[PDB]
Amino acid sequence: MITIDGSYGEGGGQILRTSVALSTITGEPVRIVNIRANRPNPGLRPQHLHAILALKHLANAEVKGAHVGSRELVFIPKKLEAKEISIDIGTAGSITLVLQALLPAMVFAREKVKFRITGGTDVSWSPPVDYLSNVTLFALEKIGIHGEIRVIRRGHYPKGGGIVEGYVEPWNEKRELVAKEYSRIIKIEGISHATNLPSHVAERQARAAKDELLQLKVPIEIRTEISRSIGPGSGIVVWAETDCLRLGGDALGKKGKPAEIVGKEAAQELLDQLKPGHCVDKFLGDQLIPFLAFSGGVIWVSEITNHLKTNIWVVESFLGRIFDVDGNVGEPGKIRVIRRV
Repeated sequence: MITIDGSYGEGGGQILRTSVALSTITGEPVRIVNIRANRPNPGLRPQHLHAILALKHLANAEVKGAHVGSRELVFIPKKLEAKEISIDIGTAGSITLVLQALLPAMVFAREKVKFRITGGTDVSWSPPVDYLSNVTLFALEKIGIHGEIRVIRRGHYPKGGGIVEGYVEPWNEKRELVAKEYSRIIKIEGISHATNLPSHVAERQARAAKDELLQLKVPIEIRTEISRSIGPGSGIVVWAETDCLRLGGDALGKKGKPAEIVGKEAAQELLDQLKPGHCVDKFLGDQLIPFLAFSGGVIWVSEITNHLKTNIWVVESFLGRIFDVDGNVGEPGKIRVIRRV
């Protein structure tokens, strides 16, 4: 069967998540070894098990080695069938990382797939959920995918308490994405949230981000959201709407980090993403990879990330050579789908 080396490259959870997703899509069983080698705490942790179990449910799969601390996993899918998914990730485990994996699988079911996921909506080392709703879905629509991703309640580190609900439709009509350079920025929009914290936190984040983006000379509208959950947290995402795709930048609130810095950092990230003039930002760059194998097309990315390289590695391990890549990790890049499947 297809065997994936979990120590390849960046060697973390990404290779694990994408591999099971591809197994689920292709129907080909997969063995993953050396799980999370490049980490202080190697092996399967509870967060990874929730993702694995969700996909197992979707694919009626047999699974072996799916235990906390395990370094090796075998996943044998059966037919993919639209089921209602409920996932309670522990504490502030990232909803968006689970969702990034689930999305490409779910759109290959024959009927609408609804989901509810609890955990962290806005945690470090992953995209904020508002990025998925407003940037990722916007891009997926271009290739024929339709869905919703809604924040019912925010969850931050460490307490969690987040609730996300949504659905995707079956990907029946696939079309290619051709997204090289953008021509112009049309407008900036964003969402600045504060949870169990004073409303001035959301305001000051939004104001600082806006100030930092005035230089682009386009309208800027950053909505504020003040909400309730089981712990304090804040964050902001801003996105540039271009003639092609949206590019995004984000930052998370942190105890002892003033709200102005958080807002400025999100703006600076967006500015960094926009700099090369390429259509696809660094986050969307990895997220698109599993879909592009099936839609076809070409994307130019502001920055090639390890996750993008990891995703290509996995998809090609399942499907043969698919992608031509021009550029090194950390540089702007060009990704062409040579052969659509």
